[PDB]
Amino acid sequence: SGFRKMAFPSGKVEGCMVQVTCGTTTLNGLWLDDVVYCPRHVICTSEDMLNPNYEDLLIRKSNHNFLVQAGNVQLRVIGHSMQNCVLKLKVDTANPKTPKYKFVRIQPGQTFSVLACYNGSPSGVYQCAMRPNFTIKGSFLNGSCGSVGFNIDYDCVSFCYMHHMELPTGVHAGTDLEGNFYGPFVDRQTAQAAGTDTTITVNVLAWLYAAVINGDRWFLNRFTTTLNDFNLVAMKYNYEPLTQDHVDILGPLSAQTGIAVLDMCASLKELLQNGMNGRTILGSALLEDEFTPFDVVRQC
Amino acid sequence: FRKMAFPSGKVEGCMVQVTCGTTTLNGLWLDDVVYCPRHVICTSEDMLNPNYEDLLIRKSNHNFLVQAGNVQLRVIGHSMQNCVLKLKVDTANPKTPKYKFVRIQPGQTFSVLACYNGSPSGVYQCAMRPNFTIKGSFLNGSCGSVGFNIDYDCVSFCYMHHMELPTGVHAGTDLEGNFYGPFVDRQTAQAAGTDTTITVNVLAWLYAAVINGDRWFLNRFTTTLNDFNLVAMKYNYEPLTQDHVDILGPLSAQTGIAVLDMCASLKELLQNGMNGRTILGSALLEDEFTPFDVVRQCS
Repeated sequence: SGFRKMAFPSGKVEGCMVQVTCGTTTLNGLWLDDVVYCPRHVICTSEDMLNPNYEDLLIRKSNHNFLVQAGNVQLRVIGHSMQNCVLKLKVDTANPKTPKYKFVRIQPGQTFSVLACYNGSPSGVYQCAMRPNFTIKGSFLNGSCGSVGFNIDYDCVSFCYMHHMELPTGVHAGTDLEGNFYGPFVDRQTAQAAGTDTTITVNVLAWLYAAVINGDRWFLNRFTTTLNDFNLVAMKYNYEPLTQDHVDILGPLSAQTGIAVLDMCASLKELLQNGMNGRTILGSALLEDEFTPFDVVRQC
Repeated sequence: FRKMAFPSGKVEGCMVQVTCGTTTLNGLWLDDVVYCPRHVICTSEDMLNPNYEDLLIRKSNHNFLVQAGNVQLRVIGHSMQNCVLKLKVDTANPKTPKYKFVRIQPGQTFSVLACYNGSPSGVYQCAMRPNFTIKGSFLNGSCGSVGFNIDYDCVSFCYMHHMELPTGVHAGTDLEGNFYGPFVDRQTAQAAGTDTTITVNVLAWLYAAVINGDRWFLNRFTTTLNDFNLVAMKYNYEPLTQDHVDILGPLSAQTGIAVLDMCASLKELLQNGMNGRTILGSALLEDEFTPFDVVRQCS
């Protein structure tokens, strides 16, 4: 058995992490080609954070107010711009370790690796999924702001997330690399409410299909259900509703197996009403919702 | 709370592919030596009952193909240290980091860079099980994958994957070829013993829940080591020692909760259960966070 959670190797991202210091505020930055991307609230003090006028604060700053440091080599800022909620610091030196890279914006349910960094120095890497309430549940102590999330496909690094804020319940919020926030959040110390976190239904079904492929089949039933009936029961257990698009994505797994999607949906309904009863599925005593269909399909 | 693995950059540059005949696996390139499992010289027929000493005197330096990406390294020498083959190559690895070879003990944690044909594919944090096995995602082609820890600039290599057991678990050696556990490198029926739960690691995780504010399991009672070790053994939990109490001492001062006071909470959670509740999000008690892991990820 076994579906352990693997994070992506982080070497290509480690050589892109820098330290940015504006005043007495220090966070992490992303050094690609000749630009350093960092959260724009690096220019704010704790008092400016409640009601920040970002345009008033930046007009008053000069290139020399920004200290960018890659290890011990200091970089020279020759220009600055603000794209949405990120600051773009143009430097005199290009990053020699720049990898092949893209910027992508992800949707809830999608997975990625996070390189947690403190003061320009990498400390750990973990795999996570964007929650349906646009939050991430990781370990981000004060100083991780600027840490990024990424996926590696054939030597191309796809940067999809940058950490900005810690929400009061312990969860985290951030933007894509273009500075657009994921969810309704803002970079102010206001009271912001994360919505209800729900279970990613399409991800549980893909993992249950992987269980059948690897032998575990004790949860299967002889029944089937319609989508409208399944969605009505799943709402009661805080499960995301299933759309026709989710059914079509699970198609390949329903062909390798003989179980139709609406048949797996009937089995999941029975698991929710009964429990696991001391038993385990692929080594897990809990239903896993952080494995996307794409990943299961590729690893059959 | 999340199980974070070490950054893998310093090890990614040392991964190579070793091919002898039809067998292709992963090797570790440090200075001018390539380390890899010695069963790379064995055919499927030889694996039944192998005489490695004889199978190697026949092999020559031209029977080994070592590839670092697109460059091909030239083997100019070979040797065996226990269950690891050491291939001397012509070029030194310019990405050799500050490194050391250490042997760890059951219950200790480390990160594994799972590789396939010399290509790094994934990284994960795991703990050496008390039965000397590791639960992991290795699949096939991952033989020679390495486990490591990072102390400042020094990478400590502590494990190399050799075999997969039919329980879905994996077995291996240290970098000096000394196996962890009663396994041998032959295709035979091999069985892992009763896996027990690492008690010192659960107590460290309970200290982290209190640091994080989850303090419901806390009780006014205290127990003694022998009193708890009875319930521990009955519930398949590793006996606790005085040294275990001394290592948790730091976390006992950041919290105010003493080890035997906290042991009375664990005893209640084993017999009574969570009475329908959650600690740090789980219904189960985690045992793959050492006391040192908790101190570094929190304090």
